[PDB]
This record gives sequence, structure tokens and C-alpha cells, in this order.
Amino acid sequence: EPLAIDVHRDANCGCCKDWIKHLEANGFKVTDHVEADMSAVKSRLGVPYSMGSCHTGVIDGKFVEGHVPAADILKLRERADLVGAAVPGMPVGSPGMEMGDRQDAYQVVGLTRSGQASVLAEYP
Ligand SMILES: [Cu+2]
Ligand SMILES: [Cu+2]
Ligand SMILES: [Cu+2]
Ligand SMILES: [Cu+2]
Ligand SMILES: [Zn+2]
Ligand SMILES: [Zn+2]
Ligand SMILES: [Zn+2]
Ligand SMILES: [Zn+2]
Ligand SMILES: [Zn+2]
Ligand SMILES: [Zn+2]
Repeated sequence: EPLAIDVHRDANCGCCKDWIKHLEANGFKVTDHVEADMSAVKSRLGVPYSMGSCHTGVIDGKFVEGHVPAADILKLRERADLVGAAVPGMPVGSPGMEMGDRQDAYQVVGLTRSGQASVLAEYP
């Protein structure tokens, strides 16, 4: 099939739409909607409490929380031990949150079912 991701996103959030455009430019087929019950979406997918962000994607059963770069979504897909990856919050400089030369340091955090956190990528 075409590579595809479904995105549940915060209402009135411009960065989520920009992140979707970066994914599309990376070849992802994206479907999305503004979310009515984001607590339900995140808790059903197993996104940890303080790892939430402004949108939640779902690809091949695994969650993509926040402004995860496309290349790290591909790494998520090929790690059988991981059920999701998160960039908590909204760090400036992450894809869809970019605003000039500046960047909040951030990590893409992979998560196992056992609750283990495994860093997929670090950005200065
Ligand atoms: Cu955002
Ligand atoms: Cu944002
Ligand atoms: Cu947004
Ligand atoms: Cu978002
Ligand atoms: Zn939804
Ligand atoms: Zn689009
Ligand atoms: Zn679209
Ligand atoms: Zn859309
Ligand atoms: Zn690979
Ligand atoms: Zn952008």
C-alpha cells in the first residue's frame, strides 16, 4: 500500500498543519481531522501523561506524538520493540515548528510496551 498516517490534531493549531505538509513532502499519505476527545485518543494509544503534544498520528498501529521528523517515523516503523515515538511539547525548530535559526534541544523518545523509553534521535 501507499505509506499512510492518520493524524488527530488540536483545534486551531497551525504547527500541526505544517508538520502534515512536511510529511506529505516526504511521501506520506496523510489523513487528518481536528480532534473532539484528545484525552481519549492519547490514553487509548498509550501515550504517557507528560509526553503529550499538540497532535497524535497513527501509523501501522504505532503512535507518533508531536513533531517527530519523517526519518524518525521510518525508524519507529522498523523497531519491533517500539509501540510509539514522542516529541513531547512543541520544541521550536522541530519539523512544523520551525521559526528561523533557533531550536529548542529535543529528543524523539521511543516507547516499548513494558514502558521502557529508548531515545531514537537527539537534536541540539
Ligand atoms: Cu504543533
Ligand atoms: Cu506548536
Ligand atoms: Cu499544531
Ligand atoms: Cu500538533
Ligand atoms: Zn481523532
Ligand atoms: Zn494536505
Ligand atoms: Zn489533506
Ligand atoms: Zn487535512
Ligand atoms: Zn532503516
Ligand atoms: Zn514547515
